[PDB]
Amino acid sequence: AATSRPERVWPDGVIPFVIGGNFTGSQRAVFRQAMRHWEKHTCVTFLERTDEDSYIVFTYRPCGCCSYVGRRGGGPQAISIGKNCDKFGIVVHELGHVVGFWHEHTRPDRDRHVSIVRENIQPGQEYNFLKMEPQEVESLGETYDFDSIMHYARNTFSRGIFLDTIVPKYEVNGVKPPIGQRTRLSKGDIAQARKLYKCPA
Ligand SMILES: [Zn+2]
Ligand SMILES: [Zn+2]
Repeated sequence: AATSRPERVWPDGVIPFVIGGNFTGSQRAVFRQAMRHWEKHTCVTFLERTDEDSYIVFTYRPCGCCSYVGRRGGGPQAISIGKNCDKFGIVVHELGHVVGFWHEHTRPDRDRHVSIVRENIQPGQEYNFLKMEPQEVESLGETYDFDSIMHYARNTFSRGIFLDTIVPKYEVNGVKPPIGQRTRLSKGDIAQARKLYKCPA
C-alpha cells in the first residue's frame, strides 16, 4: 500500500527527526536501531533535525494509530510511542508509515489476497479495515506481501483471540502465509520501498 501521492515522498529520501523527551536511554537506542534498519536496506536516510520545516518527532504519547503516512509537510509529524508500543519492530512499522506505506491489507487489490471477516470485527473498529481508494495507492508492480511489516495479524481488532478478522485466500510456497510479523522489514517491503524512493537498481 505505497502512497501514489508524489508530495508524500520525502525529498531525496531524507527524513529529519527529533527524539522527544520522557524516553529512557534504551528506548532512544531502539529508535535509532529502527532508523538504521531502514537505512541499511533502502536509500532512505534519517538526519537529526536542525531547522527543516518538515520532520518526524518520536513523541511520548498513548499507543494507537495513526502516524501520518509519508511527508505531511508544513511542520512536524509525531510518531506516538509509549510503554505498550516501543519495541524495535513496532517502531520499524511506524517508520513504514512515515516512509509512505499504508497498511498492506488496505491495498485497493486486497480482496484478491485476503478475506476480511466482518463477523469478527470488534464493534466500532470496522474503519481499520477500509481499503484505500485506488487513486491513493500505486503498488509499483509489487505483489501483495503477507510478510510485510505493514500487515496486520490474523486477529487484529477481533471480538475473540481465536476469531480471525483477516484470512489469506491462498498458500505461498506450500504453506498458509503467516501474517503480522513485527521482527524486520520483509523482502517485499524493501523491494517496494526502493521503487518508491527510486533507489538505484
Ligand atoms: Zn500501522
Ligand atoms: Zn507492500
